[PDB]
Amino acid sequence: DEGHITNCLHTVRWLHTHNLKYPDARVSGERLIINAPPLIPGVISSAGLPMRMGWAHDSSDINLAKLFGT
DNA sequence: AGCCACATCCCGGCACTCGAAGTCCCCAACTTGGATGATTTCTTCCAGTCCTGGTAA
Repeated sequence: DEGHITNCLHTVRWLHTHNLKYPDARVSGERLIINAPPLIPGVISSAGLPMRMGWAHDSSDINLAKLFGT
C-alpha cells in the first residue's frame, strides 16, 4: 500500500532531538536537531547521553510515525 | 652635636564607701511466694451533571 507507506514517510520531516512544544502545544513553527553540548563537570545534562530522536505534529499521526521513528 | 613634636605623667581636685542582727550540724531507706478459665464480633439500597484543541481536508 504505497499510500499508507507514503503517509508514514511524511512523518520523518518532523523527527527532532529537542521538543519546542513540550510545555505548551500552541507553539507553531519548525523542528530542532542539535548534537549534545560539551560536558561541564559540575552540571547534569544531555552531554553524557547517546543520540536519540522523537516525534510531534498532528494528533492523528501517532501510529503512522511508529514505522520510522521507533 | 643642636633643634623641634609629640607622647605620657604626676599633683591638686573631685566624688564615692554606707545605715542597721543572726534561722543546725550527722548516719541508716526490707527481705519470700503467687496475675484465671469458656462462649460469641450485623443485615438492606444508593456513589451527579457542563464549560475550558491543533491541524489539515
